[PDB]
Amino acid sequence: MKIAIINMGNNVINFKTVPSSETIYLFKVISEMGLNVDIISLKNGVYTKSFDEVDVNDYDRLIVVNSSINFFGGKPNLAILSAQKFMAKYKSKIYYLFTDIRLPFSQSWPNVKNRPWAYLYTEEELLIKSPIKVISQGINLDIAKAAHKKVDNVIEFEYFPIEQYKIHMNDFQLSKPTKKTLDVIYGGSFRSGQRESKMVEFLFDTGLNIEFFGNAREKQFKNPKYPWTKAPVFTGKIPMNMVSEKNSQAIAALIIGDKNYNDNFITLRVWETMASDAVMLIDEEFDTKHRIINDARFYVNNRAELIDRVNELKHSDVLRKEMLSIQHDILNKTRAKKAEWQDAFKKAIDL
Repeated sequence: MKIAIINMGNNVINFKTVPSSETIYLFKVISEMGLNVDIISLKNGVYTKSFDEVDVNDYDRLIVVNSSINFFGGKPNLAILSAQKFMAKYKSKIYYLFTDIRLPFSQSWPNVKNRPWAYLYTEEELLIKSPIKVISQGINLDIAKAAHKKVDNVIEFEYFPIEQYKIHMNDFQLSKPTKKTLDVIYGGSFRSGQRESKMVEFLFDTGLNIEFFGNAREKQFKNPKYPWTKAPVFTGKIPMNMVSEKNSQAIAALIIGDKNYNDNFITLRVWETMASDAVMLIDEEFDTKHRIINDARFYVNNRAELIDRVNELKHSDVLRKEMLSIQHDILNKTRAKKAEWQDAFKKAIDL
């Protein structure tokens, strides 16, 4: 049984970009599952083979990682174009890994014909006619179906917790008790709107020692509806593999609500935080049914509650350890069902 996996809109060669890294890690976890799989991209390399040099029909299953398919500066994007040509030459069912609400499968032909360079491609060459099965990271399938309502060749839907691939990895490890230098830590990037609102709510004017790492600066929060006086310390981007170690420096780490995930998608960040040495506090709206941790003490609804919970954690090293052993126990128990997770995955791709 031969399996092929590709990314539909980004080049894949090594760990120089986030999407190339994700595709390679997915490839690794699939292999550690005992399956024979190849990554197919624009060129040969340590982890890949070239589109030009393979017969897409030698593979029994073709897995496709979701991505956006816009053409930057109005120019041709080989990654997208080449991937869709490959998918178009495939004559069996295609498996679409849907890990982000914003990246639903989409035909690129309708947008190509209107470009001045349309003569470089034909409809038979780009239009993907094979049936498509969406493998949803999100547990709500109605939402998955609503996002792919514009493409009818997408006929199947199934939920699979894809984002657990990092904790099931062979060389994965949990954090160890770390010297604390922060009360609260949060990672992310700025964006106006409700996001600015949520961030100002939980991380500004708290009186606590909060650090904010990622693509965000004090000068970007300007909405007059979300006024603030004291801001957290912004430290900018970190190395790709430093999330857990970064969180381990704080008593608590926060996960904030976001309509793109709420009560649907569990994210990679949730596992990165849960595995750290910091107590994971979650915005109630992100998981109202408490699917993540069935203990209300890990959930906060607003600023006052966040301050309260964190001061409780600082004044009682006993409470901190107990809550910490509870989240780790959940993670360990989840890592103990690896075989079930693997089987569930094989089943999902019809093996």
